[PDB]
Amino acid sequence: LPESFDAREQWSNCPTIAQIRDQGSCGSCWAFGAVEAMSDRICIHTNGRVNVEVSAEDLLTCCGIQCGDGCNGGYPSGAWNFWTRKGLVSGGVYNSHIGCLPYTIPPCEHHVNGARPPCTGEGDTPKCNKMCEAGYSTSYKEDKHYGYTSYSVSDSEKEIMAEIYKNGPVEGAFTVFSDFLTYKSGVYKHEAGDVMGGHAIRILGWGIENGVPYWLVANSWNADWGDNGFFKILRGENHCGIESEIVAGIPRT
Amino acid sequence: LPESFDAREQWSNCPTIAQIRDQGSCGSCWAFGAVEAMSDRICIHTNGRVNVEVSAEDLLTCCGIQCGDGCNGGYPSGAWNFWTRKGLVSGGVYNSHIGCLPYTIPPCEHHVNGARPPCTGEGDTPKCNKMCEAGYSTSYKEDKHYGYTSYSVSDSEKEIMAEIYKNGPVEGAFTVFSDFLTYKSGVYKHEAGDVMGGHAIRILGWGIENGVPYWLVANSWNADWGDNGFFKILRGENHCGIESEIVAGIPRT
Ligand SMILES: *CC(=O)[C@H](COCc1ccccc1)NC(=O)[C@H](CCCNC(N)=[NH2+])NC(=O)OCc1ccccc1
Ligand SMILES: *CC(=O)[C@H](COCc1ccccc1)NC(=O)[C@H](CCCNC(N)=[NH2+])NC(=O)OCc1ccccc1
Repeated sequence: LPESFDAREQWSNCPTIAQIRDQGSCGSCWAFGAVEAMSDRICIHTNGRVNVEVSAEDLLTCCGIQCGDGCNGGYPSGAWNFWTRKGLVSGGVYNSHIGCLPYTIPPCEHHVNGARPPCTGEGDTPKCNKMCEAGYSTSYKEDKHYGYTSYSVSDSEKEIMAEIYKNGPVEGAFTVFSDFLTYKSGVYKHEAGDVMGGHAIRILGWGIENGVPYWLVANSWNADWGDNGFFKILRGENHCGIESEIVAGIPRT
Repeated sequence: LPESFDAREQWSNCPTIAQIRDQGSCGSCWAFGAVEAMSDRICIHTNGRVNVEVSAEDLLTCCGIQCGDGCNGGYPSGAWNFWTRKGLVSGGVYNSHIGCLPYTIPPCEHHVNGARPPCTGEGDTPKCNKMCEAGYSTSYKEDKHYGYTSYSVSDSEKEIMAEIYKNGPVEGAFTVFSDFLTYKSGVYKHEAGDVMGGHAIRILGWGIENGVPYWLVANSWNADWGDNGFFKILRGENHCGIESEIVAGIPRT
């Protein structure tokens, strides 16, 4: 395996891999890490022939109990199951008017200062509409993209690397301590601070920095948080659980 | 030639065809009608394989003199000319963080009573930065998408219909009178009001409603104007000059 890897270089033709989204004032990080990785993998496994932003809105609103409780929290693995069973329609970002069900919860400032309003708690989850937005080419059912398999990847650093290498970005989850909230650059190594919660994300490569091994990770807190929306976190040590809850899945293409 | 046609239904796999953008408080309508139609055509010409949002940002800031004066107004055929000579990078809607160069001018209310700020028009043109956004997969030069030809289409209803039918949506322009500002639905036919100015739009279809033949047009004034951002305008009589300034082009393989 390569000593360094970045899915963005590897499948440069696949623009979703480089995209950072914004979950907004809703606790749907479990949904974002999934549809972000599903988008990447649909493109990767069709060698580029299909490039669709899979809709965070559909997953968040229509998954229901197997996924958790919407904007209050949820379970990554229930998202990948849902996709293999009931699939997910396309959907761009907020006010993009791209695809069937663009996300409806507006961008906000995550533990930073900027132009947009500060994020607040967790707005009620939107209702499941099985209807695409006015304008859109095809019907909601027609627009569904399905998965063929979903699986958990075991806590093995080599297996997770191989899985990213072969098949594209994965979803993961780790424990957030307060000192993460103000990450700017470098390799994050928890030192101080209280427990905040569990946070699901997209892992899209690895590397070394000044001899510290890390995972390259896309957060769902917009591009002005962290290092342009991305962060680096110690790899090889089950640091904050980052190697404990990996899940992925292969598209039906 | 059928008695109706919607590029949205013919090329259901090209989601840009159904997408409404917002030009914001910038007179860049000349650029929007262009890059919307070029995005469409890249998808139609590749059969779905290349599915990018062409940047209104790259065209607006970088074209320079032959397009006109950026946010002050411009010339559609210059746009299509610059596309074939220099090409144009990908670039999503505001805050979409998708593609090389997303749009940097925020959305606003175009003569409607909604929640976003009113457009104050004005707009100073941004500078041309030969550089993608931080996070993007490829370089600015490497991201360029090139036109093979650009051409005008003559004032002939049938030719214009045949051009849309074969090759996809086109850019047009027409004289805007103040009674257009409050269109909601049905086929537009000017009746009263003063002249406001020239307006460049994307034409993507045609049909007949209640005996009246129309063009189906995408405006760049967001989805809350008109009929979900679209509008129909009397066809077959050069109405408001709608059949006089049709410009299009073919993308390079
Ligand atoms: C990440 C996200 O949006 C929500 C809430 O975020 C809390 C938070 C996270 C980071 C920093 C500050 C605050 N979190 C969840 O959806 C988590 C993600 C996955 C956690 N992993 C496991 N194994 N549960 N899921 C979660 O909290 O499930 C519990 C729950 C479900 C339903 C309702 C309440 C709680
Ligand atoms: C449409 C666009 O945003 C601007 C401003 O339009 C003003 C307006 C339109 C409708 C309703 C209210 C206000 N217009 C243009 O960019 C036009 C489009 C081209 C159509 N006709 C032309 N003339 N061939 N271009 C334009 O106005 O060129 C003139 C100009 C160029 C440079 C500087 C000033 C004016």
